[PDB]
Amino acid sequence: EKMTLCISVLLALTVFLLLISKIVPPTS
Repeated sequence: EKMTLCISVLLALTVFLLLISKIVPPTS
């Protein structure tokens, strides 16, 4: 992909946000 690295980064950012979010409330 011409932007495979970037999307992987926009998601690395979003996923990182998901986890930093999930950190407090896991089972929810």
